Amino acid sequence: YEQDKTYKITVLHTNDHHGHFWRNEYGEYGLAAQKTLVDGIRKEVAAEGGSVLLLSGGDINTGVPESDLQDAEPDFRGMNLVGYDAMAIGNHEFDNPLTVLRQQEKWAKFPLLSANIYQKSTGERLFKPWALFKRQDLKIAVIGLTTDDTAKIGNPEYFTDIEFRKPADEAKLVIQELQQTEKPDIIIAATHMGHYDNGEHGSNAPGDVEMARALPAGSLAMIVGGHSQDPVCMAAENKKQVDYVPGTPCKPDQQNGIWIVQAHEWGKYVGRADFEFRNGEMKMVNYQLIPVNLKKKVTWEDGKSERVLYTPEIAENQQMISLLSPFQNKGKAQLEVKIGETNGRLEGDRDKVRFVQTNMGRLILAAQMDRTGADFAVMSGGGIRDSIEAGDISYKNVLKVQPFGNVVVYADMTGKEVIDYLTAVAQMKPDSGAYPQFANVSFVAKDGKLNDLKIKGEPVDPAKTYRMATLNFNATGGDGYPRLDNKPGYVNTGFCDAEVLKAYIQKSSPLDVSVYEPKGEVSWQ
Ligand SMILES: [Zn+2]
Ligand SMILES: [Zn+2]
Repeated sequence: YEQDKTYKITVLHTNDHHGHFWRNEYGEYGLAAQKTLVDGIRKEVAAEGGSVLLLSGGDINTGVPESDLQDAEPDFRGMNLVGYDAMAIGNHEFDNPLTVLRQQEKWAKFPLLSANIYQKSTGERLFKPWALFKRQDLKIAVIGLTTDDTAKIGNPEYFTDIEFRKPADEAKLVIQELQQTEKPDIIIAATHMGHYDNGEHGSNAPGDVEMARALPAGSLAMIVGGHSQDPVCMAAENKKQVDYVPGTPCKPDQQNGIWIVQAHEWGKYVGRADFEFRNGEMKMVNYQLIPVNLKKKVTWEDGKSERVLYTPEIAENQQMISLLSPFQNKGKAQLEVKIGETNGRLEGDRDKVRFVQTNMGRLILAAQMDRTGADFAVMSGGGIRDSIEAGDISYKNVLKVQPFGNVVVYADMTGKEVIDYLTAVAQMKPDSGAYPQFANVSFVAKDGKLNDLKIKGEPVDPAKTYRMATLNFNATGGDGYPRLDNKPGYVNTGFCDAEVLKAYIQKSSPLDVSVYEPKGEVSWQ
């Protein structure tokens, strides 16, 4: 670079896109509006003599039925048009076989990076560790890192000869390699690890904060995050804002001279970090999260509702609409499949699933027990994302109930472990995502103790073995649930939640909702 010259570099970033190539039903986000917003920033920055780098934190896959059944092709092709420069591989990039991810690398005109994923038998990386970019006369290196929880979280069949090494140890080696060979002026890490307040990861694998602390001071200009699905806006030192408002200022986190940013999810925001480079120094001038046609739900006293833009409308780029429309129609044609029927509504509403036992909880858990041969089951009410109306059931309806690509697991445990496990789970309160939905369990919860506890209408025998079904999420500590993944009787089946529910509905159709009707088997006080 030129000695003493001040350079302008804008880093644009998104993460956890999760199939949101199209605007939602309220006209929010979508890649068409993202394209207009990004095009306008490129033009403004170019007129100032600056540079733009557009990065993704990964998890493009899974989350919208139209996208899922097309293996995120519209998302990857849309990202080429927005003009993404690099992407970190996320854990949801492993929801599909490795061959599908290879085809996503063919569709993407930008590299999909991960330095820490290795073939066990050969000791070779499966992906490119980093990519290099020339911006003005500056050399910028982008490193990709994936959470080492991936194999633990996903389908085990996909990881037999694959290992996810500790991303922080891998980042140290990659930084040192780059400093010794390519000598970039700027190093950025695009990651899919998550942001945890003060590095308090809990049951999750260590994330961004912990990694930034372990690295040499300021060795990375920034960590472009993802995974945790949070707008990284600090309320105080080592504390992110709870319930961040779109359009408000966003103070990103800084740990050991390294900025840590995240742009929430679903293309809702484009994060913008404006930096100035001079003589090796990188200084952040401004940081913002730009809403992408986000709308506030406004409810009048007469009960009438409307959705209103927080900021002025971003027009949808027509070239993006022409690219995406055929995939939106193809996605719909693929979703036009009747998988079964129900004689009644299956209650999946938030104000029900997080408060009381519902027939949708019983249906999902019946599907999970049937696939695993389980005696009983439990799941977080927060894992039930929609209802199924009376009548015909489409694959789309099933995907809306279970949209996250969770995996079905089971654990064989003693009656004593069953007693201890259900006692801790019964402590989860209503009005929370952690509120438990049970199947084949009955008790009267009183003073943190379970009375008349039964499995399949029978008292729990401590010596007896019982199989419980749940999701990978809960089994690994999700929502503060007791860990099952470290128990000897644990088995991760690899089966997706939506596929298990779909197939069970198919073979049990027509559903008689009376069979799934909760009758106060579990109660508190
Ligand atoms: Zn993730
Ligand atoms: Zn995610």
